[PDB]
Amino acid sequence: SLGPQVAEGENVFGVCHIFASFNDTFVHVTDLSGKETICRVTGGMKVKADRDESSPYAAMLAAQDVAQRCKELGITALHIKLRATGGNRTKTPGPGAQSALRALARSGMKIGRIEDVTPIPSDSTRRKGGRRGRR
RNA sequence: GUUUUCGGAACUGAGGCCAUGAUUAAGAGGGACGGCCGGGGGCAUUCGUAUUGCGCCGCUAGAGGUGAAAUUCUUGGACCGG
Repeated sequence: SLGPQVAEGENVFGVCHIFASFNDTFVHVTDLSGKETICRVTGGMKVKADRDESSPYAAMLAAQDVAQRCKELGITALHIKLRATGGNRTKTPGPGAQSALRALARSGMKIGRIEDVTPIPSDSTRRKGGRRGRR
């Protein structure tokens, strides 16, 4: 759990793919290449009920865990790349993604880039649902 | 008997003369011609993420889904990331 860079010299970069659906939120801290992930905590693994898994409360400690999980490695600065469900389905991020990065910015994680990596299509297939829709 | 002037019909030649014979170009149409215009058509071609699937790589206990749940997938490594 040792980083070769000195702490007061600069800040080591990381990246967390904040993915929030409308039933769960994923906080996935990976490396910059994205090929060597560090840890990935969800929103339903911190609440013992399917109700509050997309809730702001289940994601405001899910950053209090994954930041603690990455303080000892030498990492203090991250990128955040928002991504909703996307595809043919909805594109607005889940409600806890607001409270997700607000939790860790107060939990002690420095902030670098903020961007959107939603899977917006050129043109998807026929979206799930009847022609009359979810009536 | 006959041919005629004589009256009719019929054919043809040289003609003469006519004020010698054709309204207009529909704020109707057709066709041309011109520069263009357009998600008109047909054939061919080229692209785009997404979805899904498969292989590898990562790290994992849940993931999906729901007003709420469960059916379902999941240490046989799903989900999530490359």
